[PDB]
Amino acid sequence: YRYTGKLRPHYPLMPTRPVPSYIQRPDYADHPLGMSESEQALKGTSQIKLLSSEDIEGMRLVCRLAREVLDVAAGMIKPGVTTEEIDHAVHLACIARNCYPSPLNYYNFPKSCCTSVNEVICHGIPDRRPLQEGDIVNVDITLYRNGYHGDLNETFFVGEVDDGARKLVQTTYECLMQAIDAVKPGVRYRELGNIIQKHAQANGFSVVRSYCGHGIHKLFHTAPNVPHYAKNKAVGVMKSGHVFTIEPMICEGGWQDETWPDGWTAVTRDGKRSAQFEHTLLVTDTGCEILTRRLDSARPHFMS
Ligand SMILES: CO[C@@H](C(=O)NCC(N)=O)[C@H](O)[C@@H](O)[C@H](O)/C=C/C(C)(C)C
Ligand SMILES: [Mn+2]
Ligand SMILES: [Mn+2]
Ligand code: NA
Repeated sequence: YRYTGKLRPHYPLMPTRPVPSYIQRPDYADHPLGMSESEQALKGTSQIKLLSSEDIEGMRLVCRLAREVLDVAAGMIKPGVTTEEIDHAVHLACIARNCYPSPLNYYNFPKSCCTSVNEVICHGIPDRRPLQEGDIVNVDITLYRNGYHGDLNETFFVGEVDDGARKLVQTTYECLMQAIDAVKPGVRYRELGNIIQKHAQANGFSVVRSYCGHGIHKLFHTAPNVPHYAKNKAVGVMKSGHVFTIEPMICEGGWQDETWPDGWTAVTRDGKRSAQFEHTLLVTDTGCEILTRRLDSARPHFMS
C-alpha cells in the first residue's frame, strides 16, 4: 500500500471494548459481520419516514446526549493525546448515558467513534497515534438510545494551526450551515449539494462525492441519501417530520478519495487535508430544528 500523505496507522489496537449488557443494543451489535437486518430489509428504497411525536421525542433525547459526548471529546483535544484515549473516554461517556456507541461493530467497525486526522476524510479508526501540534482532527459521535440513533461531528484544531487549516475548517462549517439554512418543507434533497459545492468552490476547495448525509432514526443509515456535491440526482422532497444528517467533507486539493487496507479509513488521494462537520436535522414548519446543536454556547468548538 502506498500512503497518500504523512499519516500512518499506529497499531496494535486495543481489544474491542465491551458494553455492559444492561445497555440496549442495536440489531447489528451481535451480528458476526455487523450487518443490520433492519437496514438490509429497507435497502433499495427511496421512501422517507414521517416521524411520530414519540419518534421526535426519542430523536431529541439521543441527539442531545450525543452532543454531550462530543463535548467531552472536544475537551480532550491537545498535543500528545492518542485517538484511542479519546475513544475510550467517549465509550465511557456513552455508557454513563445508558447509550450504546452506534459505530461499535457497525459492519465490524472496531471502535466507538471515528477520529479523522488531516488527509483522512472520514471513518478513521482511533489508534495509538498521539495528536500533533498543527493537526486538524474530526471526532464523529453516534449514540443509540431507546431505539434511536443520533449523529454529529466537528473538526477541531490541535494547538496552533496554520492559515490554510483555519480557512478549510471555517469554510467547511459555513458549507454545513448554509445548507441547514435552506432546509424547510418543499425543498428538494438534491438542492443541498448545490449550495455546498457553490460555497466550497468559491473558497478554492472541493467536495467529496463518495460519502453522503443520510436519513437516521431507528436505522443508523436510511433514506434519504443526501449528496453534498452539485447536480446530484438524489430523490426526495423535504417534509415536516423528516430527520436526516448533512455532513459535508471538503478538501484542500481534489475531491478523489481512496480507502486504506483497513477497509475503513478514507483518505484524499492527493494527501491534502479534508475537514467535515455534521448535524442531525428535523424538518419543522419554520425550517428545521438542529437536534445536535449546542445548547449553552454560540459557536462550534474550533471558534474558541
Ligand atoms: C460519511 O460517513 C457517514 C456515512 O457513511 N454516510 C453514508 C454514506 N453512504 O456515505 C456516516 O454516517 C458517519 O457520519 C458515521 O458517523 C460513521 C459511521 C460508521 C460506523 C459507518 C463509520
Ligand atoms: Mn457521523
Ligand atoms: Mn452520519
Ligand atoms: Na481530515
